[PDB]
Amino acid sequence: EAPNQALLRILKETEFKKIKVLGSGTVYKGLWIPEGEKVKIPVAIKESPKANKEILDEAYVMASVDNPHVCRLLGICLTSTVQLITQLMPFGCLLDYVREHKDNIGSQYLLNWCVQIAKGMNYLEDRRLVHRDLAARNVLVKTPQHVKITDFGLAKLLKEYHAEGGKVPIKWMALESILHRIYTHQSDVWSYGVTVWELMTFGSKPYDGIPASEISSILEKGERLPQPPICTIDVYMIMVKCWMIDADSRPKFRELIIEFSKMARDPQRYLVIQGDEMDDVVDADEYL
Ligand SMILES: *CCC(=O)N1CCCC[C@@H](n2c(NC(=O)c3cccc(C(F)(F)F)c3)nc3cccc(C)c32)C1
Repeated sequence: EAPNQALLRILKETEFKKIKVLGSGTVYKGLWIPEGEKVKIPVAIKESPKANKEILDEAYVMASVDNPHVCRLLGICLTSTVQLITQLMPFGCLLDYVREHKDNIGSQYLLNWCVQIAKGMNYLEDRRLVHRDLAARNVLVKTPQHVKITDFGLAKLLKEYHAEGGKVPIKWMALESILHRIYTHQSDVWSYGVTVWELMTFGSKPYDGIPASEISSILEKGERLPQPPICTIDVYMIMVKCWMIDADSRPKFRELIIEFSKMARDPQRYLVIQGDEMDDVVDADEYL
């Protein structure tokens, strides 16, 4: 158990401008200007004692991660509403993005999102972190060519995690987790499988028209999400393996990287889609 020497940066509130509300749990668009640095960083600003301790837990995890497919923490601002400041992801969450652009999303984009998400998750596994809330809504889009995993509030650091009775997304959850509140990197792989299904259906809702309470018995009887129309058996077999009952039968993220990478070199063999064929601004990824 190695010492976590990550730096937590406190930001002066006078160092940034809130341009606009992005969504609302409120997120703002903004510009961070470290004083006398002559850079402007576009940022997202996520703005009760319980609220404060939970948001500081998230800041803790986000400050201990540094990977190109993991969300970046720039710093915090100490106010009574205690803001998280991160890199601005100008295209929003990936689930809204596939819903909005489904008629122009080709197989190349789909398979490389799958690669990049697997890279993010494999990195979180290397740092012994279990995300516990992986879903297309929690993947942000920096560019159509570059996505990052976000939302580490539920994440817990480590062989298994025994949780309490807080509210949980049953439809993205492994079955061990629904029944026994157990979470592992392999229960994260299950959520990855639902995530890929979300993408391949262009953002359909898993088990739509079913309440969370029946899900556990459905999965016990052997039922799974259907094969998306665009999906070859090759791709759909990968989802199904992510949904094995035996968690060590599920793929590892490093294996998922390899498989989707192979498929990304010939994407039309694996997905069938009709028609597939401010001067001082600095991106946060370049401000080190
Ligand atoms: C699926 C919901 C969605 O589109 N979101 C999530 C919540 C609202 C913000 C939306 N948005 C952003 N977000 C971010 O840039 C961002 C960065 C880091 C962390 C977070 C988080 F998780 F805390 F919320 C958000 N950027 C844009 C740009 C344009 C449009 C939208 C809607 C947008 C994304």
